[PDB]
Amino acid sequence: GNPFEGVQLWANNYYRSEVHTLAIPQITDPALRAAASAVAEVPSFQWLDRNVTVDTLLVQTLSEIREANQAGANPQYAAQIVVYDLPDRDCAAAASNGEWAIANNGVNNYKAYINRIREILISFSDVRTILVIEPDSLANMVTNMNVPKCSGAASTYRELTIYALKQLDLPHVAMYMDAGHAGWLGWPANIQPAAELFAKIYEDAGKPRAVRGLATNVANYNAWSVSSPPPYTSPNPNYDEKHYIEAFRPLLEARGFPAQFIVDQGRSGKQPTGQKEWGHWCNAIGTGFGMRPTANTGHQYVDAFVWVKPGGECDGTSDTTAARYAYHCGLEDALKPAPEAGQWFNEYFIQLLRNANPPF
Ligand SMILES: CO[C@H]1O[C@H](CO)[C@@H](S[C@@H]2O[C@H](CO)[C@@H](S[C@@H]3O[C@H](CO)[C@@H](S[C@@H]4O[C@H](CO)[C@@H](S[C@@H]5O[C@H](CO)[C@@H](O)[C@H](O)[C@H]5O)[C@H](O)[C@H]4O)[C@H](O)[C@H]3O)[C@H](O)[C@H]2O)[C@H](O)[C@H]1O
Ligand SMILES: *[C@@H]1O[C@H](CO)[C@@H](O)[C@H](O)[C@H]1NC(C)=O
Ligand SMILES: [Mg+2]
Repeated sequence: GNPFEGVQLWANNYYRSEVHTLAIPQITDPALRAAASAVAEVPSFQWLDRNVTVDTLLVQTLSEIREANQAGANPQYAAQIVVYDLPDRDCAAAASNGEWAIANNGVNNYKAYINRIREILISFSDVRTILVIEPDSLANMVTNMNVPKCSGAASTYRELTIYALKQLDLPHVAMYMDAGHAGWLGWPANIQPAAELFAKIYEDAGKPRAVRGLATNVANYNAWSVSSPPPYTSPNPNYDEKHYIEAFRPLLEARGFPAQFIVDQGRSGKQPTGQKEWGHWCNAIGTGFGMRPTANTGHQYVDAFVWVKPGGECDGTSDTTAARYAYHCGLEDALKPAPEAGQWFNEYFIQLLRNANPPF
């Protein structure tokens, strides 16, 4: 019952046109240009990380897929969407672009957001829809509760996650909850508390049919499988996503949640990366496009390799005067100068293209 089996993944026209209009005209290497045209067709997730995206991007994407499917696509296309707008978002981060706050009607705002997404998904029940639920949320409950904002947000994160899981439990949907990455939850000491947390949420949500499992490495750079531990991973024995997932799944399953995984590989092709520390997430140097999206993972715990963060779209500005500036985006191992989050960062795209593995 793998939701990635038996469908094509939609490659959206926003990314395609960023590559064709902004990137390709700047490439002076004939080989790099050809590879860019290929990357434009690789299907990546689209992000509902601001409320305004619900009645715009989500509707537009689902309408375009419906049209392609009604025109005879074989196999049918599926949508890939990230739900990312919890109140007090990113609780352990020094800076966040989240728009809502628990202290300022954020619970109600979030429930309304989920309710509206549900309405739209019900109207597009002919489009198989794969969701990643809330990057950078519950993984903080495992390791970052010492941060006062995380201790304060934890009960709300749990309650609103349960809400989302129940509300978005629709027959044509598959959901994967974010579960960090090997350098977050994969440390041996964190695996059991993570398993307890996620399995209990699954149980408390009533084990909804649509909850397929967990998503890892979202918008991060870890290898699926590398033969040598990158230096910034030491001394974690679970230094890639395969190690993490193989240690984590049995603990989850023993607690009633036989979670299947999807693994972001969109910026994982070059290993080791140029990260100086594993927690350096923003516009990291020394990275490349990784394994293309596929259901044919070879691994029974992994439904798919995916591209959740679309490589080339900026993670955050390096403009330190900007209100939304995050200090991680100004580190030595972040590519600079970088535009606002989500804006096209052509120099980053070209880095990823040059470093792609497998090559395009
Ligand atoms: C053992 O645990 C201890 O050590 C650990 C390190 O070994 C760390 S792990 C560490 O934790 C922290 C949190 O505590 C995070 S920081 C964090 O990381 C995220 C991953 O990149 C990002 S998500 C980010 O979000 C943006 C908004 O959506 C987007 S821009 C967005 O892009 C889309 C698509 O292009 C576009 O459509 C939109 O228009 C744009 O807005 C961006 O690309 C993303 O990167 C998040 O912001 C951030 O807070 C680390 O990742 C992690 O390694 C433990 O914490 C510690 O206890
Ligand atoms: C979120 O967007 C919806 C439309 O999709 C709008 O009705 C609602 O007011 C917005 N929420 C907030 C808190 O502004
Ligand atoms: Mg093996």
